[PDB]
Amino acid sequence: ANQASVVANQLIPINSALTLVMMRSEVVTPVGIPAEDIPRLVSMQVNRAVPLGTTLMPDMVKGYAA
Repeated sequence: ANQASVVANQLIPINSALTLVMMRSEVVTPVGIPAEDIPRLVSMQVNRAVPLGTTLMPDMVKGYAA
């Protein structure tokens, strides 16, 4: 409905630090990390490969807590 999540704009390899080109905002279901937090995600690492178009979930980001 109106809440957007962070979605991978490219494949993100396992253990890569997130950069802004990697993250778009889209209204997807199920809901993942709120698109509002994209600034705060830069430089944090993902703990698994995230294919293009996959919603980024809290458990995929090392050290994420919000």
